[PDB]
Amino acid sequence: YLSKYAIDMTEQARQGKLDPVIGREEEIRSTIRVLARRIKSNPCLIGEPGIGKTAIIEGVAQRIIDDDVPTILQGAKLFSLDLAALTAGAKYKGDFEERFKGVLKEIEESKTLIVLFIDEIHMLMGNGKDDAANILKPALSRGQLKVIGATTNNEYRSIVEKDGAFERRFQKIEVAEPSVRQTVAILRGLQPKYEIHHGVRILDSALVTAAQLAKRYLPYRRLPDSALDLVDISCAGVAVARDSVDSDTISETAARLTGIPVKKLSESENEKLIHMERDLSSEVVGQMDAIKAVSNAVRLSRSGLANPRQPASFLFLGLSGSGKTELAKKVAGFLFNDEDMMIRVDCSELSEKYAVSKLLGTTAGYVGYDEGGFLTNQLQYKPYSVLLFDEVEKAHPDVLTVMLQMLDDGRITSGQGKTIDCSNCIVIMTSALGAEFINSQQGSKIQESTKNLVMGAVRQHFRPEFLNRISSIVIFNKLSRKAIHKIVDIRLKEIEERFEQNDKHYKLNLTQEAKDFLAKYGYSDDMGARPLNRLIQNEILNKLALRILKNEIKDKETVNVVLEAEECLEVLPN
Amino acid sequence: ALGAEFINSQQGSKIQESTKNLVMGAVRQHFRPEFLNRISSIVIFNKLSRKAIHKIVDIRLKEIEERFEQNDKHYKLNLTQEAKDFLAKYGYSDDMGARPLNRLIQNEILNKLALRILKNEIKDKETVNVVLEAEECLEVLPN
Amino acid sequence: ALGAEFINSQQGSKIQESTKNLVMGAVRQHFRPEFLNRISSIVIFNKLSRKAIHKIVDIRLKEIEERFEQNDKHYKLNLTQEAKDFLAKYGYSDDMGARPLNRLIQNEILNKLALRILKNEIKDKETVNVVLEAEECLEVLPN
Ligand SMILES: Nc1ncnc2c1ncn2[C@@H]1O[C@H](COP(=O)(O)OP(=O)(O)OP(O)(O)=S)[C@@H](O)[C@H]1O
Ligand SMILES: Nc1ncnc2c1ncn2[C@@H]1O[C@H](COP(=O)(O)OP(=O)(O)OP(O)(O)=S)[C@@H](O)[C@H]1O
Repeated sequence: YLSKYAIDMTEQARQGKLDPVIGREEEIRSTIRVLARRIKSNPCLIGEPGIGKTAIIEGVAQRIIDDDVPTILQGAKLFSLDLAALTAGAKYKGDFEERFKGVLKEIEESKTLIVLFIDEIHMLMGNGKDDAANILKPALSRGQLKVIGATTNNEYRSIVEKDGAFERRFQKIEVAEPSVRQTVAILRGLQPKYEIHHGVRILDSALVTAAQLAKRYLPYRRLPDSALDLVDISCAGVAVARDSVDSDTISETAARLTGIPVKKLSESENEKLIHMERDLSSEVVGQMDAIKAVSNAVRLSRSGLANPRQPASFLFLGLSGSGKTELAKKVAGFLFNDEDMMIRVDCSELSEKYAVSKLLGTTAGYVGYDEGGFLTNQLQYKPYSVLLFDEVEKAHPDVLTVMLQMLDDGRITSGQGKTIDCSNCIVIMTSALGAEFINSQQGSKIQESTKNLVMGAVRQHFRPEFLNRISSIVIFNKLSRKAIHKIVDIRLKEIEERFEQNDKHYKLNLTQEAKDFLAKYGYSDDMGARPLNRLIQNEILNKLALRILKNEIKDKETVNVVLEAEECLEVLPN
Repeated sequence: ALGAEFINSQQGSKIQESTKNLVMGAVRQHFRPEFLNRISSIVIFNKLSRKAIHKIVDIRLKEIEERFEQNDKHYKLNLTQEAKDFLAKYGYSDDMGARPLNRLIQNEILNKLALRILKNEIKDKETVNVVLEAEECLEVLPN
Repeated sequence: ALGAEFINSQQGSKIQESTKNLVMGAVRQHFRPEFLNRISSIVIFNKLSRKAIHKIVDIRLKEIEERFEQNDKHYKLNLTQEAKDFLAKYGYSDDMGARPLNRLIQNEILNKLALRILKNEIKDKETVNVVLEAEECLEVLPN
């Protein structure tokens, strides 16, 4: 067997239709340290899939065919003849190894000094630890020549990396995530031929952009692949458009994944974090301090002093006035524009300081399921979520402490091991029980004595590391009387859009006197604070239904109409 | 080699005591007792040594001496202690066998020959000049 | 033979009805009684001490080469007592014993021999004589 599943290349390097992309040369030089390397003749290279681990090996050939490098190994076999020949040898069983053995003689004793390479070590050895690919490999490898595979790390690879045939054999030397600046030098070097065969012409600055931005925000698809897409994405519009710019190639992409790039293309970071801050003021008023308290490590977030792995967040004081938990996540969204952030864990099951039920729960060693599948998964999902807490934590101090780990420091104690990060994750434990002392309010604001003390009563309540680090504060005077009121127009403008504003432009009117009557009643002293939404909607939504029933009128309206006496009964006519 | 991993753990290049019997243990696998009576004996391929092989390797040229050049022109082969040692500690195997370096040994030969067929002064008596990827070497010839 | 033959006894060929019993269940564990009832006879193997193996010697001495085409080398060997013992030293491996042991006892003694053939002084004659690592005894008798 000769050329069939093989990658005949060095020629395609020697004739050179290959397009050089020159990455990190070191591990190659490291790899070059193979040529006569013996004891363990080779390392490996472990990336995630998309990184050109072999494009390296391709670039290696560029390091090779171009010669003027060590000719200690000079004559060449680089070519990977596996493919699927594993099962794809013939019409029946047993020839897989033949399929390589049919390779063996047409690969017989080496004139050409160059070891070749097959893909993964798990493309190597077929399934792994199977006869496929001549499971035992001194005799050729210590023998005519060698080969190389490569993959991503641990488990499947680790198993055969412990002993098997690699007991004597290769290490792994792993290029990084494609780094910062070169990536345009990459990209711009990618430019000329790739961009020359892509379309039109081009200029720098945009090239910088998604580079940053794929690097940004884009752990999945971190690789230029998207730019490489953006590349084709680029010509996509215009070359078409010309058949009959601004990084706005990136825009619709950044529209695609973000939902608008004006979300992604957007407040840059830091001033704009502060602009974010003032836009969160724009969001919700109430204690500016609360805002400002929340504003604190905003700047410290992502900027770092000791680590970004610092958790930066604004420890919550459990209560719900307006933005409260909600906007706290909304801002947390309004950080990343992503509302979704993190869920809540019911701490009910968490009652003790231990259970099989924990945010980790199981270790994944033995039968069961993952408890707290969130950060199990939520990071598998997503970086930089909100968090989840309770005014009485019924949670296990275990994890709380195991998160006091992640609490004080940044990296969290991954139960299964893999603090994939704490980078942008900045969130604040939400607890307070002092409601009856929280009940201490007069006027629009509270002077602090109580707020020291139940604080104190809590300050020592659950032990200090909790209450030790992580400054910022959350304060509740609630709404005094009106100020919340503006929420209505929100509440209003929560309406029309949700489906289509088109449905009803009718936009009505709120007759503050009602909104008073609405609010004054409608939401408790304590809270009672949701329903008027859930409510006033209705009797109105009746008219909605109603005026949608027999249907004489269509307009954009202003309602502003109202009369136990507890009901003056708003309504609205045609 | 079913037993050889007993000396994988470096054990008894000279076996004594019960190792052979522990060695004889894995025997029973492939074996059967009818097979027993009809079996003469049991004999190793040993672990050798440079103490052995450092001389053995020598033979390997006296081995290969007249291969290519039949009667044409012989050589001299000054080596001394480096060009005694070098290529042995270069290419021997403590795991594969006598196998590996042989083919290697073939290599450096013809390379110098490649040199010397590139050259052809180097008429009959030939000595060897060797000094210190891996395996830093020199291994040259005057001419 | 599967059973408390495992213990055998530690006593002697009598062992005991115990083991003899121990087997019966150990028989009747898995097996089929009327089929077991198909057994005509209860037979067993015992502990043979010296005298047996002592004789097994006496047996083997002649015993092997006997049939051989030309024993015309007229092989008497010897004992006194001594010669019996040297293997009877090792004479019985509790596990394996003679048939394995003799197999080499066969060999080694036999191994000793084409020597005297090669020792090219005695040709057609025999006696054995020996004296005693602890090895030497081992045949080799001059003309
Ligand atoms: N300068 C460079 N040096 C080395 N490789 C590069 C360079 N620029 C781009 N590449 C890689 O070249 C690859 C060509 O496509 P493929 O290698 O098939 O995809 P790949 O997944 O990157 O390769 P793997 O999986 O890492 S071996 C791209 O995926 C890039 O990751
Ligand atoms: N402007 C606002 N005024 C009052 N409540 C608001 C406002 N914006 C959001 N919310 C509330 O944000 C809540 C989510 O955060 P939480 O702090 O858990 O509230 P809560 O603890 O359920 O008690 P509430 O919200 O005061 S009834 C929702 O229940 C909404 O009532």
